[PDB]
Amino acid sequence: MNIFEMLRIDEGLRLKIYKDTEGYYTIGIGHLLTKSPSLNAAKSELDKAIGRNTNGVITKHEAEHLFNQDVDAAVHGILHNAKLKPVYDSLDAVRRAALINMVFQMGETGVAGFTNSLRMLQQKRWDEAAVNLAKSRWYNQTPNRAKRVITTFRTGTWDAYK
Amino acid sequence: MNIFEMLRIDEGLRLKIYKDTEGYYTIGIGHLLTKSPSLNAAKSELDKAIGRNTNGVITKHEAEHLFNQDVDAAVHGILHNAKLKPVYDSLDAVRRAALINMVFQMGETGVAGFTNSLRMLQQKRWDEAAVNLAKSRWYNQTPNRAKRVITTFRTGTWDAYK
Amino acid sequence: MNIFEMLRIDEGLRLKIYKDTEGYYTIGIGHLLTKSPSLNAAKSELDKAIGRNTNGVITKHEAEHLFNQDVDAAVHGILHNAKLKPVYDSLDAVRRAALINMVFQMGETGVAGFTNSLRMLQQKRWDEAAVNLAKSRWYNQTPNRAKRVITTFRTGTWDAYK
Ligand SMILES: [Cu+2]
Repeated sequence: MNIFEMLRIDEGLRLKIYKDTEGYYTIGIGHLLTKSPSLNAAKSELDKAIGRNTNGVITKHEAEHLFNQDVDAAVHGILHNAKLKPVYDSLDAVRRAALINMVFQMGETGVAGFTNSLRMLQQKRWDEAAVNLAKSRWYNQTPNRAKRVITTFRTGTWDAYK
Repeated sequence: MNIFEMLRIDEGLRLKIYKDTEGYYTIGIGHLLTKSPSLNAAKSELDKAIGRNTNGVITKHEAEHLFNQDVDAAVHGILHNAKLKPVYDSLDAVRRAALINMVFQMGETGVAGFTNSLRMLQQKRWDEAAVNLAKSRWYNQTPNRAKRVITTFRTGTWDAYK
Repeated sequence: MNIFEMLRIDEGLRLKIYKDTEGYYTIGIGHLLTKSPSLNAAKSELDKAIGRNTNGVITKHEAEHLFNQDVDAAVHGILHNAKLKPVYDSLDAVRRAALINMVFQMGETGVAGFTNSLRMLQQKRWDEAAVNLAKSRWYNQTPNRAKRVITTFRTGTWDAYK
């Protein structure tokens, strides 16, 4: 198990352009294409990223192309963030994946807003962080895409994934 | 062994644009580019599929790009075909590959024309189907690309491939 | 171990356009883009090779795209060269990688200029070749990118790589 399979399971794979939980055009493994209402704009953006006329359809491999890039961006955002780097430094390989998972889903700024939880994670207070993270809007709007992630912060194992 | 390696062996790999058994421009693993006599048209079509100026030459990976797509198309054609779906449902994992193999080579309509053989396969009559499939024009025009496939319908093993 | 990992170690991976040991724009695993002083020209050349607007940045996979092509070109250059083919024929699997390595780095013409060493390699004179190859400008300008390669010609093992 690793961050890729972890997100593969949490996000899932969709090989054709679709609207997300906010009506935003998305594809592959949770990759946002545009906030524009235009499907042609979504197709235009996908074509530039992939490098060919896709007409809104891609392969499992091209989904991994956008996937590796997105994961790297999430990790990069964590390393150059003052509020996230100390937390990332302190964590173990497994809980580090859970952090990247949240940033992948919400972005670095959004995750850096969990003042309490980030403090509790830094201080190995696993249960307090889990309880606090359940209270979030993040959990309310997406309880399924989040349930496993919080359990991972609690246990430090991959048991919620297999 | 699987459908990919099965077709990899039956079709073979060609990394530059070539004419097939009917004079049609083809590339990679039996991928038809165009029925047009124009090589520039074949190059034009390849460029659109791959996503770059190839000038008639591709890599082993880009051949797999067209390969996965073609295999998926063959499977899709079988699942949404009334004459093929019952046959596919009834067959075992190995003989299911042989069916996809024929559709890959001939298309769903062409394979659905083997009324007798499809009936015999549905009724586990392995030898009767093999005998009938040897009588076909499919076997006459391409005895080599077909010999293994028929043997697989007969035995239900991968022995003709290794 | 193989030629790919051998070059992966000797060349290294760089995912953004950079200047080489002569000021030439390069990317991935030692792939030369252009001798032009223009970065836009380097970007223009990269875009044509990869097949998308990269703006000077590529993925590990796209670096492997250029990598496989470059390795194949080096091997092809050896097989169709009168001065290199006899040497390649005579060598063992491991020392054959070392030859491809030099051609990858210098080109077929540049490697075919080592009259003495090529003769000594053809005659299994391992130590004489190593001594001669250390005297070269190739070793002086790039002692690190060369040290392992010469040691491989000497020993016939992968010990300098791991
Ligand atoms: Cu690829």
